Amino acid sequence: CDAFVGTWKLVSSENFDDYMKEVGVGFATRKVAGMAKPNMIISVNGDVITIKSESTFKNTEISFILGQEFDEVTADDRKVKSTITLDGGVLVHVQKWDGKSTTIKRKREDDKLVVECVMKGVTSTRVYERA
Ligand SMILES: O=C(O)c1cccc2c3c(n(Cc4ccccc4C(F)(F)F)c12)CCCC3
Repeated sequence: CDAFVGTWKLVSSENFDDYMKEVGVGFATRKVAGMAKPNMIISVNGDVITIKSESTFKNTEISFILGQEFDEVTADDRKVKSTITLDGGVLVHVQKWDGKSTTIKRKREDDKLVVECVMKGVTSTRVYERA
């Protein structure tokens, strides 16, 4: 996938604190992550997609191949098993840990990058626009 290629800036966010709460993020990290306004910078070299999120709070980065499970340390220090695929133009990213799982979908919508984060019954939506 490449229509995702570019530098993206968070412009709106709903339910992110609830989402983080359900995932199990401690209060102190929620407070600083919630206020954060990260850049998500996505690139692709052949079959390796790289995604970087930068903020004063924390920078993270993952590089992966569609369909191949990899170990991820998250911004909230969970050690998860991640598997990201491309489904009908949507990048679906799944993280598995302690028998729990959360799904993060990234999709292009007009000129936005829309991110839907789901944990159990909570759904958070985050909108990023080209910088
Ligand atoms: O950037 C995001 O929008 C984002 C999207 C999906 C899940 C998460 C999680 C987090 N964030 C925010 C994030 C990710 C990576 C780096 C920086 C941040 C920041 F700054 F908190 F927004 C997410 C924080 C840890 C809980 C899981």
